[PDB]
Amino acid sequence: TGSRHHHHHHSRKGEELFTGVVPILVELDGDVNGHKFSVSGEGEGDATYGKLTLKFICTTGKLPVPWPTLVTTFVQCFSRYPDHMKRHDFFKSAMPEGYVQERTISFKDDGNYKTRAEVKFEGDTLVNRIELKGIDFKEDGNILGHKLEYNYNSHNVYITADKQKNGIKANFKIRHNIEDGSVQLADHYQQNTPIGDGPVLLPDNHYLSTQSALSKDPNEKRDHMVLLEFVTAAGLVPRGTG
Repeated sequence: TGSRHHHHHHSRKGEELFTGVVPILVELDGDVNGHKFSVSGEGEGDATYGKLTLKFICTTGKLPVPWPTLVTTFVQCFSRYPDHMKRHDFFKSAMPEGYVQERTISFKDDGNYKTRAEVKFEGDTLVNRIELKGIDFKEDGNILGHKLEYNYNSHNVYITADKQKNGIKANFKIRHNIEDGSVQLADHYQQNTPIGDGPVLLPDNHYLSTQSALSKDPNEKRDHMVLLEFVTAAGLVPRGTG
């Protein structure tokens, strides 16, 4: 462990839904400092390799916030869990019913995003639908000001069980590089709970190694973001807990 103890597992099946390439659909509805907007994203995910590719488009015009600050909001069920960690994959165990993912992302010396999302299967598509609300932002800050570089760093997201809610918790800091050479910080507080009633896997302490790369699509007139990612679970000693 390290911040939470696991309450045993005993519930596999959703696991089987991720053996092949699975189509992803992302839908976000947001309001930041009164600035309403919407975003749609589509792509593929292959948990077998912890790989996912997604393209996002702000369908309401110009994105009110920097594309990078929305990366974490825009499907950890696609992480690659090694064989010796299969009994610790909460995200896949909750499928197809899925799970609710809630976060509070606080930007140092600035506003904060508040997000609630439902990730589940609809047909053969893994869907992440989100409602985002941000407040107390500085209309001149780095967010509403678009002073962040169009890039992303690698991060480690630590996961701990939350037996009290039959789900998991996660806390981590995202480091966004500012054009001005500095770095904007974003504190993430995450909470995931299953949507269904079936049994789910509560994990022992471990983390997700996340690697991301952002790009643009020249043949795209709309404000967008192309995302490539590799996610693999780690930090767990074979045949054990903690």
